[PDB]
Formats: sequence, structure tokens, C-alpha cells
Amino acid sequence: DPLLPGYSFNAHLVAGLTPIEANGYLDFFIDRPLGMKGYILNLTIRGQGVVKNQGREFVCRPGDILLFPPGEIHHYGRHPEAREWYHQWVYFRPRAYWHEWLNWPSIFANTGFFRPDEAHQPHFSDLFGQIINAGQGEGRYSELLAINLLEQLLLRRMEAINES
Amino acid sequence: DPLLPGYSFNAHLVAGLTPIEANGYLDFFIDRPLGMKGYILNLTIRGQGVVKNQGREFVCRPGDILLFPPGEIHHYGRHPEAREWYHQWVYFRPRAYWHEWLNWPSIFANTGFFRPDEAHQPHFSDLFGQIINAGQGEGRYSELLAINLLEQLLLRRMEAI
Ligand SMILES: O[C@@H]1[C@@H](O)[C@@H](O)CO[C@H]1O
Ligand SMILES: O[C@@H]1[C@@H](O)[C@@H](O)CO[C@H]1O
Repeated sequence: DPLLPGYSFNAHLVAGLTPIEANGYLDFFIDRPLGMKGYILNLTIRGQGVVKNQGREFVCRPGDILLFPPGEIHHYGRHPEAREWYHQWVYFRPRAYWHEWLNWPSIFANTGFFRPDEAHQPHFSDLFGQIINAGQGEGRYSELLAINLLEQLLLRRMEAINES
Repeated sequence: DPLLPGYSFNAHLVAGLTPIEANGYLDFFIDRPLGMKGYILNLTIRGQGVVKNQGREFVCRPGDILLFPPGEIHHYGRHPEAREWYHQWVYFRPRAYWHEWLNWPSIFANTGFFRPDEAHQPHFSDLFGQIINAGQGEGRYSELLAINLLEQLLLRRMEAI
């Protein structure tokens, strides 16, 4: 189960939805102090989460997208004053030419943040969901599609931030 | 105007819609007898076209997707029995790893053909429209986005067959 400790993330893209509910089986903090081998993109869809990094804390809310590069600390979970923290996520290894699009302004350390304009929220949420659906497919082209959709999301962000 | 002959198609992706109407300004056959350097994907969205190749003819209708690889003859226009032939198209240079997804069954010579089933039709039409939108947009990422959406279409076809 990728939603619980013990799972091995390495070369393959893995995607899912973590529906944390207070006092439930997922009500614990993701705690990977040494970081991961690949990247993780995280979209909050309901509730609130608290992201911690060496004494600092950041409250993420529905519509916020976070970026965790390889080696970066992962220490986040349901915000103590929130009933839940539902977040979609995708673990991945980038294609070579994606690096310009992985340069996001940090909330702290090297943990990136992106929040689409309210008007664009629906598209990004829908796109993120398409990534999960593809990521969890078993077809010969499932992973390739998930990777492609992720690339689309990174490009849509590039257009979004440069819209003016 | 890429819609008119003499346009220089080279390394940049170019996309558009050619709304051919009988007797209108676009009512002529595209004719590139020695082909092009890049690929062209073509989706018919209205009316009917006639694709020709050294005497042979193929009538394409709404929902038909054709693939013209580099060097392939381009000779096509409004079908004589149709009042129009609106087709969306995208000229491109592929990413290296796309080649395994570009070997489509051919109507003749090496002109590929793909007709999504009725269930997949709306999604592919929707996707092609997004390609044209991205390809015609302004900014430093319009072309990359179009390339991205194109790769998606290629992958959805592989998945659909
Ligand atoms: O819930 C977590 C998710 O936030 C991401 O870190 C991947 O692993 C899952 O277990
Ligand atoms: O209308 C054509 C189109 O079909 C494609 O060949 C690109 O060039 C345009 O002029």
C-alpha cells in the first residue's frame, strides 16, 4: 500500500490520493527525514495540512501544489486543527528537459509552491486527477501517459506564471 | 499565412484549421509532390476531403486522422461531392522516442490512418483541438505544450488499439 510506510518508491512513477481523516488509519505524519530518490508533487484537495521543515511550518490549503525534490525532507501531515487533509500526489523521475519547469519559489529550504489563480484551479485539479488515473493504470502505456500528463501540468504552470 | 502555398514549414511546430468552403479562398488542393521535412497529423472535422497519391484516392470524413511522414506526397483537397472540408492539422518534428508510436497502418504508400471508435471519438477530437490551441498560442511554451498534447494523442492511440 503506497499510502502507508513500508512502500518502496524508486524508478517508477507512482500516484495516488491520501485521504487523511482525524483519528483514522492515515492520521500520522509522513516522515522521511533523509528525503526520497525522486520528486513528489502534492495537491491539497480538502482540509489543511502542515508542512514542517527544521522548525518551520507552512499551512497548505485546497488548491495549493507543493514540490519536493530528491533528498528534500518530507515531514507533513494533517493540520492539528483540521478534521482532515486530503491530498493527491505523484512520485516521479523527470525527463531531462523538465528542469527549467521544476524551478518553483520555495516556502522554505527547497520545497516549492504553486497555486493556480482561482479561475485556473478547476483545470489543474482536473489535470492532476488525470495523472492519478493514468498513474494507477496497468496498461503498457499507463506510466508513459502519467508522465505525459505531468509534463502537461508543468507546462501549464509555466504559461500560468508568465500570463501577464 | 500557413494556409497559403509558399509558407516555410521547417523546425517549428505549426498548427491550424483549414476551413475549406467550395469556391472560397481556400478551395484548392494542397500539392507538395516531394513531401516535407516534418510530419503532419490531419483530423477532418467537417465535410469530406479527397487524399490522392499517384492516381489513388481516399475519401476522408469527420473523425478520420491521417499521418503524413517526412517525404510523403501531400496531395489533398475538398472532395468534389462535398460543400466543404474543414480539417485541423499540425506540422511537427517528433521527439526521438515517438517513432515507435508513428507506425500506423497506411491507406497507401506510407500515409497513415487512424479512426477512433465512436466511444473514443469525442476525446480525440477534443485533444486535437487543444493541440491547435496550444500551437497557435503566444509565449515561450505554446510550442512545447502543443508537442506535449501531440505526444498525449500518440499515447492515447497506442492505448486505444
Ligand atoms: O501519503 C503519502 C503521500 O503524501 C506521498 O508522500 C507518497 O507516499 C504516501 O504514503
Ligand atoms: O491547409 C494546409 C494543411 O492541410 C497542411 O498541409 C499545412 O499547410 C496548410 O496550408
